[PDB]
Amino acid sequence: MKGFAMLSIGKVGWIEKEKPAPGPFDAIVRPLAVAPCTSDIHTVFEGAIGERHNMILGHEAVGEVVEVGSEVKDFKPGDRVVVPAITPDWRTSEVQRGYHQHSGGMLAGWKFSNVKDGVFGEFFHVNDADMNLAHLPKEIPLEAAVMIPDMMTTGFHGAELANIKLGDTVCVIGIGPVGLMSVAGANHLGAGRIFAVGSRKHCCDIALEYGATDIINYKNGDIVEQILKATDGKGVDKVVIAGGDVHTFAQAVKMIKPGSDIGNVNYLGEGDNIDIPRSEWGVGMGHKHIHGGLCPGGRLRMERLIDLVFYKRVDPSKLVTHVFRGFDNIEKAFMLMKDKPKDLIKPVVILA
Amino acid sequence: MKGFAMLSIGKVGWIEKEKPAPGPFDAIVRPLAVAPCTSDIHTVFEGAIGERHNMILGHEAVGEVVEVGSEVKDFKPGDRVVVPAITPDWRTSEVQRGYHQHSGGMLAGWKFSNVKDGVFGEFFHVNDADMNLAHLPKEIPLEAAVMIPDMMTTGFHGAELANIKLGDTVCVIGIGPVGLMSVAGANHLGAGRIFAVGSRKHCCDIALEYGATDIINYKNGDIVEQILKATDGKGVDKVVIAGGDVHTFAQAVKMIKPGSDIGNVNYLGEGDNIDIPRSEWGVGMGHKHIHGGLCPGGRLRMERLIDLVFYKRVDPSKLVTHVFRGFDNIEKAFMLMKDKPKDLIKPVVILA
Amino acid sequence: MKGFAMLSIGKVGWIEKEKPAPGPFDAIVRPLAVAPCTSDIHTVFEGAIGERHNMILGHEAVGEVVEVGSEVKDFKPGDRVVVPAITPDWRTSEVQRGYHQHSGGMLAGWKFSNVKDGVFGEFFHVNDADMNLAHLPKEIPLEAAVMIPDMMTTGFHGAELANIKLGDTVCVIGIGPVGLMSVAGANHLGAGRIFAVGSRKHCCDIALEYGATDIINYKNGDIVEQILKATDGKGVDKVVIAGGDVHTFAQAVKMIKPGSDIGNVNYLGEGDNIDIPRSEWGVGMGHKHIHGGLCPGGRLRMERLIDLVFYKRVDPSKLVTHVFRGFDNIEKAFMLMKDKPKDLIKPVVILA
Amino acid sequence: MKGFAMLSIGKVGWIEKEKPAPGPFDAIVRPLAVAPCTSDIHTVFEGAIGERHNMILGHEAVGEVVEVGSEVKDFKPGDRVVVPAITPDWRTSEVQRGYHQHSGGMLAGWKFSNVKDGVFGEFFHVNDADMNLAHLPKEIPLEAAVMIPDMMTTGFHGAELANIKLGDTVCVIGIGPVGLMSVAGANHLGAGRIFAVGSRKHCCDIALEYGATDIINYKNGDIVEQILKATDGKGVDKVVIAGGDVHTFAQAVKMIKPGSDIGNVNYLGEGDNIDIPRSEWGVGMGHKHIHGGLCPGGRLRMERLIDLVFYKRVDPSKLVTHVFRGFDNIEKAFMLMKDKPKDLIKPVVILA
Ligand SMILES: C[As](C)(=O)[O-]
Ligand SMILES: C[As](C)(=O)[O-]
Ligand SMILES: C[As](C)(=O)[O-]
Ligand SMILES: C[As](C)(=O)[O-]
Ligand code: NA
Ligand code: NA
Ligand SMILES: [Zn+2]
Ligand SMILES: [Zn+2]
Ligand SMILES: [Zn+2]
Ligand SMILES: [Zn+2]
Repeated sequence: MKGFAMLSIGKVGWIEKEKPAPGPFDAIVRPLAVAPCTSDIHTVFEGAIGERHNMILGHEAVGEVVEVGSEVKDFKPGDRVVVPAITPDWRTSEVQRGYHQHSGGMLAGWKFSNVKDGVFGEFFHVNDADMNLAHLPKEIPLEAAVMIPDMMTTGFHGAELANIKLGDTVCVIGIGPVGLMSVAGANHLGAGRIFAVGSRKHCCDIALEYGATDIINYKNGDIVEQILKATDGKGVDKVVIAGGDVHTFAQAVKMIKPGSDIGNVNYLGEGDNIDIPRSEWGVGMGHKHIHGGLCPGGRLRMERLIDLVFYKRVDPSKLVTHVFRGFDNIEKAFMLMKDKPKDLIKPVVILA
Repeated sequence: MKGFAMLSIGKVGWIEKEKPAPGPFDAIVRPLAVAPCTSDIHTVFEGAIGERHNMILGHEAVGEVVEVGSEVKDFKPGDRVVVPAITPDWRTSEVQRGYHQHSGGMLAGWKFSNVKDGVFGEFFHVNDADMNLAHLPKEIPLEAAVMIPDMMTTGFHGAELANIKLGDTVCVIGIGPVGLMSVAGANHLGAGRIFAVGSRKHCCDIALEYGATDIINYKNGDIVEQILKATDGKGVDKVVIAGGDVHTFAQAVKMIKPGSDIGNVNYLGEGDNIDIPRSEWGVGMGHKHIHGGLCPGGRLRMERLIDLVFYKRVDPSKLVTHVFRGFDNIEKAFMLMKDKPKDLIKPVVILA
Repeated sequence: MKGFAMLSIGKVGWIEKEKPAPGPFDAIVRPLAVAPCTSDIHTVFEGAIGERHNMILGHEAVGEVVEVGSEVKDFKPGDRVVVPAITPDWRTSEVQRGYHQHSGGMLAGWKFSNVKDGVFGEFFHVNDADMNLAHLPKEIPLEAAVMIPDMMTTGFHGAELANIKLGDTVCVIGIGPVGLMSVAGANHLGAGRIFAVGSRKHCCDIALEYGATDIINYKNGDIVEQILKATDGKGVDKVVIAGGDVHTFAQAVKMIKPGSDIGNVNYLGEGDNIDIPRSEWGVGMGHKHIHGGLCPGGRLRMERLIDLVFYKRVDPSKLVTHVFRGFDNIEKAFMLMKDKPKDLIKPVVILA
Repeated sequence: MKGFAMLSIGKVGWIEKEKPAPGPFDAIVRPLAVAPCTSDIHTVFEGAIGERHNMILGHEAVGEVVEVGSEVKDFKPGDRVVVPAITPDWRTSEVQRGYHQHSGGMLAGWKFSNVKDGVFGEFFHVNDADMNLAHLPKEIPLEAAVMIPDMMTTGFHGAELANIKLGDTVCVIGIGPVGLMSVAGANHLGAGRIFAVGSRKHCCDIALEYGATDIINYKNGDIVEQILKATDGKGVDKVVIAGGDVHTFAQAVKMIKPGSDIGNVNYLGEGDNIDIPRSEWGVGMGHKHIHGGLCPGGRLRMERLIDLVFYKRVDPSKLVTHVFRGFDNIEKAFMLMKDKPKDLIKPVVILA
């Protein structure tokens, strides 16, 4: 079968691979709709998580089950499924400790396009179908559904990690697709005022649509100073980091009140260190809690997010700015994430 | 000054009292708008919290500050304010332990119409103005603003106590004004499917507007059996109790999954005991956690909720079904909570 | 093979059963040391969890692995293991939402002597060996080790559920072996003053050894009134219920401060309802949170508690008051839990 | 009156100051025993929190109340009291948000020797006596009692911030007096194995007495690799940072499991930034939560810790390695903290 792969750091292309076969608890799935992710640009071009060889890329798919192992009970060939980007091994110590994302090691719940061939292939393999797939309701269109595996779970996790309480004033730094979902997530965890820091007009407009109340752009001066002025010197209660770089944490610390939470979901692609400023972190003692976490996955997380879409709590379709057709256009869509035009949030390729 | 009071158990009427004077940290406030509460019906007619003598009723007001003590810094005469129903003494052990609602004893943060003359007077006294009052933005109409002191804080607290997580299926039992705010709260804390248990047409319609997906009317059969049928025997994830009686807890336990939370905010007016069914509670071991809590108050809670209204997260004006003009209509408005007509949710009295 | 079984409600005896065989992920284990539990008295004689027919009793064992399935990686024949009383199916929805105790339904993580033949047999079956067995260090004697599967995990869970904070004043109601572990648990979760409610001299003496500061014997007065007197009317911060009956919760509510937690681990064997007193529960609003939960199990919980014993944090050997040898004494040891002589805390039977 | 002061950065000496007078809610206290702190060395010699002019030093005292304001109810002249190092203004927004340590701004609950004349004077001022003093039981000697205001509360807070769960393997980095109390705190919060990182023999011996199981001395090699070797490559569950410098955080991240907590209580005296290593932090996504917080204070915290000492949970007397008498020895004791001889943990000066 054909797949679109990281050949090595800095190099992508189409390769031929054996079609995978399922173990007793697994499923083979063919993609119906897929999307590319900024994360794959960090992995391939920055070597952010080390060298790889002929690794099929992609970790955002809606699919059709085509084969199941003998012990799969809840899925059968023909079933349309939402495939989470995180598909843990559920029988590990990390799961017993409450961190399925790190099942088998740090980040190891994230298999596709990290430590396993991803979804940009004629077929792909899902470990533990019954634990790691969700049925797709017919009422949710493919374009919307493909935002669930990663964009929605990750953006919402940013809000979760930021420990948002009812009425909190929140700043989301970074309003690409993840950060837009963090704006939506903050709104769905009861935030009051929501600042969104971004620069591209279309992303700022969609941030308002998802519940941002204040757009903060760099043309009006230092963004920390703008947020301090806007809050009468008080700062914000909670910060979500959904973009930027290793230096964004310093900005979050400077804009946030003592006794607070910074929730990072950005994959940091370069730089040896994240710098936390000593004085503004209260010389070690300001209770400015710092969190940074990989998104939840598995069946239940998907079912929860599916319900949010089904019951019209969140409409992730606004993230999808470009749609193409056909296997060949996986390459086109991927290259769009690399050189992002000013109108891009997320591309989707429909295969069926 | 005139006030509308609990004369003793079973008896209300107009009385004359001395106008209060502030201590150094206090404010005297004149009401601009007030509302009556079901809780005062429990207190007066069921004697649910003991005997009282000539206690001015009411604990829901927006007002104008008319006098402040010498040590008040943040409020001045002329300021329009939202007055929380709960106005704690902030310098107590219970505050140091994190429970301002019980500062000075169980329920003792709730002063107005519990242990102190309430807001149905020409003036009323607010202890610790700087800690208890919040500024009212001019943009919020009086009718909406007077839903903030009690209805919003209490309904939202039901959702908070219910430990709602993203995508949870929630049942709110009781959709009077508090329950309607619990539906809104559940929506704002990331609930997916939301069942609302009620039978009055107008209340049920407003529940849908606040985010209820399913209305459960007891006239169509045992509400527990309806919810189990609707959830294919699985039950709901979390329950808010915002109405009913001491027997409602058993219903909550029977409809909820093991490993779950029941958040009560209903003031229970009668009955020796709340009965929790042994077998359905997992013979002591089902992790069906039971919570019951007085609403938060103080300045910060009010400011948080004012932000939710200001930034258009929640519109509590839908609760207001009757608007009366003039101080004398307090009596008429109160007597409507006693004999609840089917089109009533909450009355408001706007003062001259 | 021979096993000691519940024949039906009210009847026990030795029976012959099929020696179990393991699936690919399971182990067959022979007991090296076992103990009987009060819970099996509730199940057999009170019918507390329904009828059973020929169900081998017991759920507290250290064993020797004798056979493993083809997919078991971490355990081999000959390995000495601590077997948790709770051995969940790890691939369920309840596990994905953080409640392994209820995997597959309420209480369903507790298999042995609930929904599966227990450990009082020549052999028994452990589902998912790699997730549900822990290696026994040679330095821990068998008599101590057999307190880990249930007594330590349950008693400690009571303390966990009680949400103990450093310096809290705690009351543990009931000082059988579980309650003695709750006293120890409270001590290792930072309690200051610890009241222990009991009246049997040897249990009271052991309670002092595990950290109780005050013994509360009902013969000296109403236990709630004693605790109120001792705390100058303030009550206790947190309560663990580890014994008593359905009426013990009312005592906990009456002795505890508003804004608090009651952690129940007692298996309630009789009575329709647990009565919560309406007035002393703050008429629905006192923030007296009520918890009741089945003990954790699985491998990781066992390893954690093994560490507590190995590193000399807790010595559970003090619970063991009778040591017998051989299968012939399982029945004797079991009947001691039915008819509790005054010197008894927990018997252990060591097998050849 | 005389006091021992920071004259300016790098300079200390005795100065004359006006004897303070109390407001209505305050007390004037004369010290009976005091201790110096490493924090004052950072403040004076490193200029860690900026310039000061004639600020009396010291924030650890047991005292005799000599004067109270007219509104003080619970304290009177003659009363012996434990004075917390943190004495918040309790009537602030930060208190309503649950962070009394930051009442009136970051670190502003810590007044003595930060933003207020400290305890190394003939008298000192305590704001809000009823909220910020605790009675000293006669059964606790002065030397032990003077460990409660800062060493116990801080060290225990490190363990609290580290989110320790029963049986967790913990590493405490730094075993000066605060770190020794973190060891004791970890022990009290249910830790299993406890590593203590330190090299001064007497501190290491005392660490074992407080519950450390393993001493890790940097002279034997990279402490991270020592910990990885000891944990079979698994890392520790939780880390407390109670010493070191800005670079210690990187060590904590490298030794800890994904899905974990680092609780810092070290006052960081120099260095612009705390560097968090990107790769070992899971490229932003490892769930290695970072906390850094000022100790709790006020009356309730002191009463909690007094109970821990009174009921013989923790004996802080082992921290006191040097006792002197008289004001003339405050300077000597202070200079011990700068030049740390090998036998020093904490000095105490008894004044009465
Ligand atoms: C699965 As990801 C690190 O791209 O959110
Ligand atoms: C202040 As109330 C008990 O009526 O929510
Ligand atoms: C496993 As049990 C309910 O006896 O603690
Ligand atoms: C009050 As301190 C910063 O020395 O622990
Ligand atoms: Na109060
Ligand atoms: Na302060
Ligand atoms: Zn991605
Ligand atoms: Zn009310
Ligand atoms: Zn048992
Ligand atoms: Zn200090």
